[PDB]
Amino acid sequence: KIKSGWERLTSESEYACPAIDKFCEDHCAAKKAVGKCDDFKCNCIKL
Repeated sequence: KIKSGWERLTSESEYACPAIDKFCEDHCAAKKAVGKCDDFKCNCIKL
């Protein structure tokens, strides 16, 4: 636990630049990761 009462992040990166293409997130599904953006390319959440 964190020492503050609440722990809430409130970061727009939760919904800004979504996993819009199935040709990107089907690779993430095979590892049960989530699709992600950077300045030009599709990545998955780290394991």
